[PDB]
Amino acid sequence: MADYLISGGTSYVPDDGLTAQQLFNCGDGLTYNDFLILPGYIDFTADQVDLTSALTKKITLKTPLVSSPMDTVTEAGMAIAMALTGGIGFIHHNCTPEFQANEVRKVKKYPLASKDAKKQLLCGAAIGTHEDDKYRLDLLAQAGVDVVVLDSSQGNSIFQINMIKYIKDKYPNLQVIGGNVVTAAQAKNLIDAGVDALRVGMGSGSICITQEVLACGRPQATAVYKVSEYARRFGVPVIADGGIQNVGHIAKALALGASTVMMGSLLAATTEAPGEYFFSDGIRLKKYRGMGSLDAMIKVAQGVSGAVQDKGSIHKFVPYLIAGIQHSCQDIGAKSLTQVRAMMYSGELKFEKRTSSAQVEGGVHSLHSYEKRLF
Amino acid sequence: MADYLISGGTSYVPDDGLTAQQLFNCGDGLTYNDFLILPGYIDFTADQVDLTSALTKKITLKTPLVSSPMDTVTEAGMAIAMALTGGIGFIHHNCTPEFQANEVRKVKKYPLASKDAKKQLLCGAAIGTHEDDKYRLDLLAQAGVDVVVLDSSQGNSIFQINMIKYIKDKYPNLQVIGGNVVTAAQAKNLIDAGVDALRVGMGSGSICITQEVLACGRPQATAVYKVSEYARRFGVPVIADGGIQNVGHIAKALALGASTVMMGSLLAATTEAPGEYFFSDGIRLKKYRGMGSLDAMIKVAQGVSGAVQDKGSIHKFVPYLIAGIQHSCQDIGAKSLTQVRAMMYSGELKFEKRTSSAQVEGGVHSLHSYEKRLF
Amino acid sequence: MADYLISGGTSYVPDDGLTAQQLFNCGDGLTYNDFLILPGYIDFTADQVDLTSALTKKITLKTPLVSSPMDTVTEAGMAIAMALTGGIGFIHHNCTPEFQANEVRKVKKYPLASKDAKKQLLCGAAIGTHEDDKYRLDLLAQAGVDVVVLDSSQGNSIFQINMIKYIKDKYPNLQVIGGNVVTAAQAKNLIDAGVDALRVGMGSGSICITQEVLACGRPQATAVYKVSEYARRFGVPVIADGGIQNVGHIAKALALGASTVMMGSLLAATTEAPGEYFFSDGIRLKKYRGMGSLDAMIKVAQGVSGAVQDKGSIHKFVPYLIAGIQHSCQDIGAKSLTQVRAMMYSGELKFEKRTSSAQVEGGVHSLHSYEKRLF
Amino acid sequence: MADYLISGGTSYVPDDGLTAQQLFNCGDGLTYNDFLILPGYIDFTADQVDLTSALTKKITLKTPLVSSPMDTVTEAGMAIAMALTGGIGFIHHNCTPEFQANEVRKVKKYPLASKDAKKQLLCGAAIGTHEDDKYRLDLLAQAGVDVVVLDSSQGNSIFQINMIKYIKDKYPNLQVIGGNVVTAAQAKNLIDAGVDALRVGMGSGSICITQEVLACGRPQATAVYKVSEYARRFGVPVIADGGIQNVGHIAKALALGASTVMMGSLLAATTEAPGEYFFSDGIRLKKYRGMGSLDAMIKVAQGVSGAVQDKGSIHKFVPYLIAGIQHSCQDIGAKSLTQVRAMMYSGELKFEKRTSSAQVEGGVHSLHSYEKRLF
Ligand SMILES: NC(=O)c1ccc[n+]([C@@H]2O[C@H](COP(=O)([O-])OP(=O)(O)OC[C@H]3O[C@@H](n4cnc5c(N)ncnc54)[C@H](O)[C@@H]3O)[C@@H](O)[C@H]2O)c1
Ligand SMILES: NC(=O)c1ccc[n+]([C@@H]2O[C@H](COP(=O)([O-])OP(=O)(O)OC[C@H]3O[C@@H](n4cnc5c(N)ncnc54)[C@H](O)[C@@H]3O)[C@@H](O)[C@H]2O)c1
Ligand SMILES: NC(=O)c1ccc[n+]([C@@H]2O[C@H](COP(=O)([O-])OP(=O)(O)OC[C@H]3O[C@@H](n4cnc5c(N)ncnc54)[C@H](O)[C@@H]3O)[C@@H](O)[C@H]2O)c1
Ligand SMILES: NC(=O)c1ccc[n+]([C@@H]2O[C@H](COP(=O)([O-])OP(=O)(O)OC[C@H]3O[C@@H](n4cnc5c(N)ncnc54)[C@H](O)[C@@H]3O)[C@@H](O)[C@H]2O)c1
Ligand SMILES: O=c1[nH]cnc2c1ncn2[C@@H]1O[C@H](COP(=O)(O)O)[C@@H](O)[C@H]1O
Ligand SMILES: O=c1[nH]cnc2c1ncn2[C@@H]1O[C@H](COP(=O)(O)O)[C@@H](O)[C@H]1O
Ligand SMILES: O=c1[nH]cnc2c1ncn2[C@@H]1O[C@H](COP(=O)(O)O)[C@@H](O)[C@H]1O
Ligand SMILES: O=c1[nH]cnc2c1ncn2[C@@H]1O[C@H](COP(=O)(O)O)[C@@H](O)[C@H]1O
Repeated sequence: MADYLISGGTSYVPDDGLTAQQLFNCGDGLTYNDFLILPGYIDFTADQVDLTSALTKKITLKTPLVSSPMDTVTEAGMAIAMALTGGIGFIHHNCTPEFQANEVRKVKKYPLASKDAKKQLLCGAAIGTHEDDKYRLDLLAQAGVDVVVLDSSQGNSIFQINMIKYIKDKYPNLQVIGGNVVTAAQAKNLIDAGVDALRVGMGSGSICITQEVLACGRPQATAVYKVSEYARRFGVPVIADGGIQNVGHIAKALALGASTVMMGSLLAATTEAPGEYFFSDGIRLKKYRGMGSLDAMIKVAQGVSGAVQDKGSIHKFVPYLIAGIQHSCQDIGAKSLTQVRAMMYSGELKFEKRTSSAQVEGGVHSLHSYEKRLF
Repeated sequence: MADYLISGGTSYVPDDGLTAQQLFNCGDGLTYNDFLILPGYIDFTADQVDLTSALTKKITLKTPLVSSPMDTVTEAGMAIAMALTGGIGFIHHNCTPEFQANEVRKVKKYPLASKDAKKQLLCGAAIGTHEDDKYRLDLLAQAGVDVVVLDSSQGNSIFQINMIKYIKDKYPNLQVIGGNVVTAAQAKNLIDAGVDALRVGMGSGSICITQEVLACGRPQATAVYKVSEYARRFGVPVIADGGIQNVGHIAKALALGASTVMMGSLLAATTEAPGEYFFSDGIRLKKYRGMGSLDAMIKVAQGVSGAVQDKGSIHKFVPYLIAGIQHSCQDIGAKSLTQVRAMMYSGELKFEKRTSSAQVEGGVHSLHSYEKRLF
Repeated sequence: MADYLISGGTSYVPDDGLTAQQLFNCGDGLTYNDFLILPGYIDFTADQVDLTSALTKKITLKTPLVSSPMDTVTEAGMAIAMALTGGIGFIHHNCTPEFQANEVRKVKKYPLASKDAKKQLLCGAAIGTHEDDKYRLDLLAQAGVDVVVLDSSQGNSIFQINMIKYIKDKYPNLQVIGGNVVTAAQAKNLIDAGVDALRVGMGSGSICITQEVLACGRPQATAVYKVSEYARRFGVPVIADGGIQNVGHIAKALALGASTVMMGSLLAATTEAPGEYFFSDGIRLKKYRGMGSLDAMIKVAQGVSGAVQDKGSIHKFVPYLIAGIQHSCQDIGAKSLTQVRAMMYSGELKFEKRTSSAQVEGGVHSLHSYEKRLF
Repeated sequence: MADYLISGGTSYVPDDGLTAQQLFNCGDGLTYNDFLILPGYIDFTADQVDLTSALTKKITLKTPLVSSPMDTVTEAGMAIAMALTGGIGFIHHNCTPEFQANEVRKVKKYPLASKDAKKQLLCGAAIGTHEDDKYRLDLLAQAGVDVVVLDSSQGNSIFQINMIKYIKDKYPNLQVIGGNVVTAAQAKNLIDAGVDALRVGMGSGSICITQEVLACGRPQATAVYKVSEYARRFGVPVIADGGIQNVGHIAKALALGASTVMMGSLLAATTEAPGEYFFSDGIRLKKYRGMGSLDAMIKVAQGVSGAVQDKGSIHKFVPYLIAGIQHSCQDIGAKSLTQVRAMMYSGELKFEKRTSSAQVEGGVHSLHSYEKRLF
């Protein structure tokens, strides 16, 4: 019959909205708040959405959530909690090598939990690009680390490329994550060096002043899309880092091509985060600082020291983030994050820009007073 | 003579401004505050403007105003007042089925008043898409409801399409309104299911945080235009829902293709609205909350609970909205809302964008102090 | 009901094709063969199409056809035949003033026939812009001429403007046609001088070499549209002159805003045209030359002398042109030429460009041999 | 009064057509036949147009016409005739140095005639860029040459720049013309070398096959405009060379920014041109060949050898070219070539493109047979 012979199973489907390709080809510098994802078709419940994601070329997680390698975010307690919730944590390196190795050992000696072949909790750690980081690399490797991230603001350098090749020659079994990068040109040199994943973001962090101090960086949404589009051609996953304020930001970063999301301030002031609580203005809060702030390190500061208010425990906050990601996937019409990215690259997923008035209308407005309770 | 033979009765009419088609084809996400309607020609007084409008394919109202189905906006008293003023009200469903049926019966047992063939006040009600909403549908039908709205944030789903077909097979006399939708693709599935009208808006409500929590939605002006343009091809009217803050917003929604306008916060803190008044900061106010807030309903909140200040009675506020709609129609040069939409689709009505500086100049500015009294 | 209240009587009407405004705003130089008129809706027979048209501000004709003022096209016999068929003829001026006055007197003393208040056939004549043309103007005025055309290749000059004001001061009853012009800038000076119509075309004539000799002119379709759009603002009709090869060209010139069409070679080699027939190559033909050729007049030639083959009598050829114009109007969906121009300016009439391959496909192609017979 | 105070003496002047800047910024490669010049306003007779033009920074001619330095175009007889008519001729160099010096001396020993301070006829000559051209330069300088052209297909070279500096150091009184160039980048190096004029054109000659053989060159109209726009910034005049087939081409080259026009085939087969006449096909003709053809000079030919038909004497042909240039200036509305270029750069002069159908309509068409006589 003609109902099938004209075009097999493909209904008319009216054209409305922009594809990611034409949204990010306007040359404008877009942030997460500058656009939205148009709704699709629903034929499943939100509990049937799969959040399985690739951290690297051969490391798979149950959820796309990762903890940032900072001295006010990730130590053994945070790493254990993130591994148990189905994600992972990267331990910071501004301590001594012996201390970081002991923290990794505490994580390895401990339903959706991320584990290895030996049934131990997965753990990651950060290192620098100086010659003394090779002794630190050896201690982290003997402690049983599974994945390592080369931590830098600008990762397209001779020092990082030399470090990547040294690790690949000495430890062929270790997964190496390069970064930070914000352009396809920077991503090419690191993929050719032999990295297993990429870290994306420059100046987008809540405690980062790099864009005002050094005049270098890029808006986070366009950087994630551009780097992910290039890295997809070689099977290399992208970690979206910096600028996440709510679960809607996480859903946007994943829909633009990222495979996992790394967060700082969102996980700051939680029970498992390093440092103790203190009171001010009648409310509880905890310290949060940038690794490039003068406190954390002739010297030019690229970060600030501050505080965020109490958030509870990650064993109660991560399941809320999971439920929000699944509800966002159900609204757009995809049964998994893999399907979301597949329909994004095929042009089936649609987007729309927002003006300043559109953002004002989208947020809470025109009320005398209100309470904003998330869960 | 040549004054008529060159072009019959069509004067030169200088070309200035943009048509709705070219305003909403720029791909930008426009809100009501982002544009204006250019003035036309006046040959009648504002008292001669007709506001007759279609709620559905076969339900007509004297005015285009509707009350939102919320537990802080519409119960029997609000529905009676809106029906008497020439509009209609949709009773909320977060109560028990027996209670909602009794509230509809109060409205049915009570110059521009919206009435049926039996001369009783018109009344509407909302239902969900779960299998137990069928017993609620039966009680609402026996109570004498005239029109029913399937209440959901994203209405392009298997559950809503199944519910629409069940209602059409069982109650061929009942009018069914689908929604919420913001794209022509979503509107097509519901029009093919057999709906009688569409509800448009997603994340534009004053108490809505859906765009920030789930990253899904669309700016209200472009969504209303795009859905109305598609729904006009099948004789299906559009109800504009969310983001109405003043009578200028109502006039813009009607001029972009909507046939009726739904409002929750504009009618909140009125005498007929549910809940009692209370004092704070030396002024009177009433509670107003989103149906997706934690108070109104593992759980992800999509709304907030708050309060708005006193507004008086709708028997004095609705005639003010009517007078403002008529004055706006006289300024643009149309004798009825039907004529406004006809000249909008023909390209005769013209529009212009506003920059941020244009919005600042358009509002009250450069005064030490002032009093803004509407009526 | 909603079928009328959404938009009164205006059906959806799918958008396809370009309006004249957007076709002639591309900046490209378009000729009649570069575009087509898209078909419309038919609710009448071709015999019900009215071809009434304005020659000037107060002279109306039954058909839009006019004879060019050339010594191989228009004398008393051609003027009588065009007047009897419902059009008009302009007598050439390269003869002596006494001869042209006698030729006008023959026309004045001779169903759709174009006549004056005294029931005599309407007649027109051409003059130059030199001081001796004032004595010629007086003889033509005493002979009873009704309309006069100032014949020049470039009519935006001090000499033509002085002549127009002299005629208006001396003969307030005489109609004056200015030209030739191809731009709105040239048209403004002549409309402000006080002309009653405009003549449009420069270098588009079949016997014209002005574009190759003087590098000045414009493609005929864009020139007619641009001049007619400006002249419409003052109630001044436009005569389309030069480049007409078939009835499809006549229909295009009228649809682009012209009120009448002037033709040379199309009416050449007819029985009523001046000069006798002669044989060559076994077929009959008649001489046709440009007024700027060396034969018709230190000296720079802007025209050529040649010949075209026999065409029969105009009493048999004009009714064929009338039937073709009416069939073209029926195909596009208009009951009169006035309606055609009214729907062209309103944007309801639609157009499409043609590539070189499109013109090859549109003409007769892929045959070994054929006979092309018009009527 | 308001008629002067609103905008002093500046009338409305409707905007229609393109400026040269926006015509040549489309990126398309345009030839003289691809566009036209729109008509302006006439307040003078064609006999009042001044054709005075600058050949170099300090050599002025009565007419803008120059003879090309070819062995079938310019020798003493042609140079004397062009000097007497108000232009100049450049003697070819494919002969011996002694012969070229004797031809220059014949010209120097002989109303609008181009002369020097000593009242002798102006004369020019061509040379190459090899070391042997320095002895030739000395002989030409002693013979009394006034201006010299460095003859090459591509003049942006180290050999030509060295030759220009040698001539400026040795003969500060001699005028030096560089070329050929078609881009502003090439023009900059020669203007910085110290040239007094530029020669523009590459592959546009009637006998030139450089574009098909070497794949290098540029369309002549865009090359003349682009080189003239840049050379105007330093007071350096441009000579337009190649592609001139009629007086309309001459008017276009002058209106696009050139100060003088150099022609080959247009002056070929004239009485004063070198070589004797011969008969073929029943008509008289003379040989014309490119300097890069195998006959005129391991070897790659860039020119062809052929013949063109008889043209009469230049003493009757140059006055025809002068009359045509003056008529073209009167049609566009300028009293001199200086005014034409001034209104071209100010945006007051307007242009329009031509499609292939527009060129077909602009030329002679739809005739059985005709004769095209120019004067
Ligand atoms: N946008 C961001 O992500 C961002 C920006 C700024 C800072 N930071 C944070 O601040 C910390 C510091 O960042 P960073 O980029 O300065 O780290 P880094 O180690 O790259 O900085 C040290 C500097 O020394 C140079 N250097 C590196 N290796 C070297 C070697 N082997 N020999 C000689 N010179 C060498 C580098 O050019 C670098 O600028 C990081 O831990 C990072 O988390 C982040
Ligand atoms: N933009 C908006 O208009 C908006 C957005 C969010 C919330 N709200 C308000 O909040 C309230 C809740 O909105 P909602 O969209 O969550 O309502 P809903 O009933 O659609 O939500 C329940 C969820 O369960 C699923 N579901 C629905 N029917 C089902 C069935 N038969 N079987 C299995 N699963 C089913 C749906 O996917 C839906 O997300 C509404 O009353 C609405 O007024 C409005
Ligand atoms: N595209 C065309 O329509 C076109 C082009 C060229 C020629 N022609 C035909 O050739 C004929 C000649 O055309 P034309 O434009 O040369 O006519 P014309 O009378 O304008 O030409 C005479 C020239 O003398 C000048 N002149 C005019 N009046 C003058 C006065 N009072 N004092 C001093 N100088 C004056 C004008 O500048 C004009 O160029 C026309 O009859 C026309 O039909 C037509
Ligand atoms: N578009 C044009 O105008 C064009 C194109 C091709 C040929 N022509 C004609 O053909 C003739 C030959 O043109 P041409 O450009 O080949 O002349 P030319 O003298 O530049 O050619 C000789 C070649 O030798 C090289 N050369 C030049 N001077 C040199 C030096 N001192 N030492 C070493 N090498 C040197 C150059 O690269 C050049 O390609 C010209 O007279 C010209 O009129 C014209
Ligand atoms: O000092 C700093 N300046 C700028 N960026 C930093 C600095 N320290 C850490 N970062 C980045 O900030 C991210 C955390 O950003 P957040 O989630 O917005 O709070 C980290 O993962 C790093 O990429
Ligand atoms: O909890 C919620 N979140 C988001 N939108 C909601 C929620 N509850 C109701 N809505 C919408 O908000 C509209 C009222 O918008 P308002 O008049 O601008 O305040 C209602 O008609 C619903 O479409
Ligand atoms: O010598 C001439 N050169 C250029 N155009 C001319 C000349 N003589 C007449 N014309 C124009 O040619 C038109 C006729 O063009 P045709 O209908 O294509 O044959 C006349 O009405 C004049 O506008
Ligand atoms: O052999 C050749 N090939 C290409 N161009 C040449 C050659 N010889 C001369 N030319 C150019 O041709 C111009 C003359 O072109 P014409 O006026 O179209 O015939 C000369 O002034 C040179 O710039």
